Amino acid sequence: EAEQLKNYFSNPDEFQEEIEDLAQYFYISTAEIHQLFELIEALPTLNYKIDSFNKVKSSDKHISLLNKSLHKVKHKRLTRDLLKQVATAGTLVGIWLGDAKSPYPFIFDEIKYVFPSFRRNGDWVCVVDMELFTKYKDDQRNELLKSLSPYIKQSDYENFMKDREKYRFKELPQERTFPLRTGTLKRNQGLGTSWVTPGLYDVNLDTFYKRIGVLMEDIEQEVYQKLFNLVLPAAQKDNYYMNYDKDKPLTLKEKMDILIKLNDKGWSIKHVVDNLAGVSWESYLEQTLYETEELKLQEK
Amino acid sequence: EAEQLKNYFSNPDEFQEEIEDLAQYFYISTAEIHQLFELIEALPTLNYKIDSFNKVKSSDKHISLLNKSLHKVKHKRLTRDLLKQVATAGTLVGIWLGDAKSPYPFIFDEIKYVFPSFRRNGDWVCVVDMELFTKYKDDQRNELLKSLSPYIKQSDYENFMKDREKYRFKELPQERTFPLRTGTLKRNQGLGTSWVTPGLYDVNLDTFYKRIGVLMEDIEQEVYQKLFNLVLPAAQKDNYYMNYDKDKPLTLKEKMDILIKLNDKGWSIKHVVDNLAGVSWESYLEQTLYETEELKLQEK
Amino acid sequence: EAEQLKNYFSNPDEFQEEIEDLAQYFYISTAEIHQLFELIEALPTLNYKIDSFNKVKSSDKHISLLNKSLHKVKHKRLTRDLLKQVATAGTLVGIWLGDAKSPYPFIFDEIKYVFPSFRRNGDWVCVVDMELFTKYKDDQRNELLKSLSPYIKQSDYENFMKDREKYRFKELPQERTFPLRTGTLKRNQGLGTSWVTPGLYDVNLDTFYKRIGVLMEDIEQEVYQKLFNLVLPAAQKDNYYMNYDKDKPLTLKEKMDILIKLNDKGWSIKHVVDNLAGVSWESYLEQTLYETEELKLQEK
Amino acid sequence: EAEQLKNYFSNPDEFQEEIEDLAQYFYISTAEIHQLFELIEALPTLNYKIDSFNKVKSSDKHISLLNKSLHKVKHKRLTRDLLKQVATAGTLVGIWLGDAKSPYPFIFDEIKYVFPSFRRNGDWVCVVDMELFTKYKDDQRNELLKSLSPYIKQSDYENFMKDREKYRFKELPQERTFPLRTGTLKRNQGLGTSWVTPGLYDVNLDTFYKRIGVLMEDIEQEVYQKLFNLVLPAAQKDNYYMNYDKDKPLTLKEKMDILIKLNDKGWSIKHVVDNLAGVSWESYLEQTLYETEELKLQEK
Repeated sequence: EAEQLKNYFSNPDEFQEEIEDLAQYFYISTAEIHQLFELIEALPTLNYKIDSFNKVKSSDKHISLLNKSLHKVKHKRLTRDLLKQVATAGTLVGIWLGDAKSPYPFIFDEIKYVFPSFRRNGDWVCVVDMELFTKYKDDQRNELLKSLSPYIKQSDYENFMKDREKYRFKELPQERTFPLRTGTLKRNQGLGTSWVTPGLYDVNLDTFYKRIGVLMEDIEQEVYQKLFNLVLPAAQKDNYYMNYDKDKPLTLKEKMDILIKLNDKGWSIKHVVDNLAGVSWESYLEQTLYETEELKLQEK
Repeated sequence: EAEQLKNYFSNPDEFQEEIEDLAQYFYISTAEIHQLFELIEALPTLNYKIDSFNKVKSSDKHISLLNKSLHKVKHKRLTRDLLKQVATAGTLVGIWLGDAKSPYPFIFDEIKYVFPSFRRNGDWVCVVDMELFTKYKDDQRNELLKSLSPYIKQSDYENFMKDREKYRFKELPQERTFPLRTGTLKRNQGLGTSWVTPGLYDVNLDTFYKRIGVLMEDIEQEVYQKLFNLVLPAAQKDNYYMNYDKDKPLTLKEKMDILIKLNDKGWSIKHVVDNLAGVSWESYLEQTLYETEELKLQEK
Repeated sequence: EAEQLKNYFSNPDEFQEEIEDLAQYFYISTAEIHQLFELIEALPTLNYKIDSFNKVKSSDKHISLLNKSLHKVKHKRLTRDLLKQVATAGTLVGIWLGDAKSPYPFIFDEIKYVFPSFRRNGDWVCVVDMELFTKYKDDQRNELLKSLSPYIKQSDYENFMKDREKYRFKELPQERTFPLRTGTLKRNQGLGTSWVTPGLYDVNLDTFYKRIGVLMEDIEQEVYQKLFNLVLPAAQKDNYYMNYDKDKPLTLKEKMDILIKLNDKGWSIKHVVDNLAGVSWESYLEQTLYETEELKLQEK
Repeated sequence: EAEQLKNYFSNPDEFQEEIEDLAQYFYISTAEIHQLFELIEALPTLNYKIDSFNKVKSSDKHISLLNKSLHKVKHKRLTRDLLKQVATAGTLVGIWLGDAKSPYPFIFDEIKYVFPSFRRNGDWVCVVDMELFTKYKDDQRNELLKSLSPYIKQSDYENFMKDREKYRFKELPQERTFPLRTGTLKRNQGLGTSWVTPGLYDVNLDTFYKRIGVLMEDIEQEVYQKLFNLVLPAAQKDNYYMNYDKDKPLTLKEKMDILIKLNDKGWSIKHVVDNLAGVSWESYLEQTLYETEELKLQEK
């Protein structure tokens, strides 16, 4: 029994299959790990902000475009899934597939065949192994290869079959792919580790907030930065950047005080009436105009 | 005994029937799970806000229309049912059936025959298996098929009977169907899991708030966004979006303070006297007018 | 012994008679369930509001009419009875019998013969079985059938007797009937369950408030919405809606502070003097006028 | 021993005699039930207010008339007796006997012969059984029948004796009789239950306040509403309504602050001096006038 765990810990970058199996098994057959993973996926409030390294003339247009493109992708769910999966396996390789104007994400599931391998220019490089395709159905294989058409093609698989030991690995574009990792001490370590390994043999809140803050920063600077680059013109590359909040936010009372303080002489009133439970904005304005325009209460 | 639970946990995506049976059984035969599900259905306040990514000239009309369309569907009950059900099974497939102007929802019961299967363009695709219809009564089968007339038709069932291994699956529209899921680690995992599995072998409040907040976000961006798209014209597609509140709201005292502060010199008084127990608005205004107009108390 | 409870929990939608019998028995023979049900009936304060999706020209008339029609039905007692009964059985079917102008409610007792059965247009449909009438006395049966004259008639019972297996079920109008249910996980589940089932084998306050809040919302949007539709003209259908308060209200001190703050320069004084123990309003005004008009104390 | 209690709980609507006997016995032979009943009769502060659904021209006259008619009946004692008796038996049937101008109440003591039986128009109907009169003395029987002259008459008893199985039940006018009940889960249940049944086998404060609040509301809308209708003209039927307070009132300090705040420039001074211990109002005014008029202290 013990020897199995010892061997698994001997090579955390090779015995990944068993680690994932036990992780998924104890996710449902135990509560501690279940609470761990739902805490990972839940604790973040995912309030975000996009800022710039320069103030261009037409900035507001870029801000609106970035907000819209962040909604279209529906980021919050993607961030939560990425956090849960990286915590599960310790490493992950995604990519933006759709066209530049309206990109859509794609998350590889098998790490044994797609992973980061080395670095160049200080940035990771991820190589897809073509052996992955030996198991997918012919129709499914053709569909997938059509999915990555401009980057990978059926010709690549045919060449691989021609010489399995020559074209066994293919590089992915830097501007799209993103590898995420966690649990690596060395900056030159490829495969991370899963958070289940420590407590596996057994079968604070601000500490976890700070632990997930680094993952949020990594997702900001690896995933959504490339999206901003894709959506915006070439001139505005790396000019804008997105940040998530890692600390506990200020509650409703202080927010309401700040908003009501702001309103005085000009600033928006809608968001003032907005945070009040009930008291819908349109009902508020309609009844107010009825009372001030029709009845003329203030004259009586 | 133990082997049965071990096997159930081995394949959470195949042994769903027994999991649902045990979930429903312990809902009534025990209090812990009953409290769990009542807490899921009860804790949310379901105070909501629809906002826009742009300020159109006729915005107020859209806001009023969306509020009305949210009431007609009577959303709160639907949201509570969806939460309880997805927690029960871990996955759910609904669809907007009625016409675009006045849609009405429909929730499938058998996950084994209707489920999400894969993704395209980054979005889930749900395929209805026609074997489902092999058990319904002929009259009931015809009625149900007439229910989904434009999307599914009796001709599809006839073709399925002609070749059971060719037309065994049918796709549903993206603008209408919505799959919801919970308990999936990998972004490419279809079937979630039920919250009963962890504590099954056995037979904080802010943590649950945050756990259910993600469910509210998912239901916002999956269910009601499509409704907004249906109700509003094409030009305003995905322009508006609705958000539910996940944190504990500010109590009545602060609400009253903000409202009375707002009233000064112009803003509505109806919502001021409204929150006072008793003291109905009409009685208040009527007696005030009686005292100031007829008796002229302030002149004496 | 245990087998009986196991069988009862096996089919909560079939063994309802025994469940209700045990519920009523332990209501009086034990204090826990008695406290439970008295808490359901007592905790709500039943302060209510009526608001509109539009501000019509003659709104005040509609507000007054709705308040009067809410009093005539004497809603509070009806709401408490409905809550207690639905908690007792888990389901309930009522209807508005009297004419539209001054309707009066009617609550069926036998769920086994009157229940919701299926859905159409997203709304439940309740079917009355005619076998119910096989037990009532001929005079009583005729009286009851006269009660539901426009919707059900003696001709229906005669047809049922002609062919017991053809006219066995009858539909009720949507604008009048209302089914209420509780304890159902699946949105397509007809019969709820009683709150006694969990603790039956054995023989927080804000949690109960929130649990009863959902029932209050259900009664608001299912029971009294139809009443509002009946009383108001066709043009104002679904325009007005009623809401009960679910949280703990602000105490008397803050209420009096708000009222006195309001009174300044014009607003009603009657409710200010009203909430003071003793100090009847008419005595207050009469003595004030006596002192300021005859004695002229302020001149001495 | 146990079988007797089990049988009593089997038919709470039939074994009422023994329940009342044990209730009255343990009222004096035990302290718990004694505290229960004195708490019921004592806790309410019976501060009341009459409000209107409309503001008629001569409202003040109606307010004064209603206050006077509430004092003449000496409501507080009647309310306390009604609460104690309904708690004792679970049901009660009263009626207004005297003429409309100055009505006086009458509370039947036997429930086995006078009770509510069914409903019509949504309102309970109470039927007096004439068997009740078989025990009263001939002189006493004639006196009682003269008491209810316009409603019941000796002719009714003679007809009953003529055919005991035909005229065995007589209806009472709706505008006068009032049935009160408690302990009924079903809206179609006639006989309530006594509060002694739960703890009988054995031999918070805000919870009891809320429990008695519903009884106070029932007494308001069943007993005194009919009185208001009787006293006021036909045009003002159901226009006015009376409400008792169920929460703990604001203490003397806040009341005094509110009154002294009100007094400024015109409002009554008598109630200001009134709540001060000692310092009788007439002594206060007399000594004040002596000091300001005779001695002229303020000039010295």
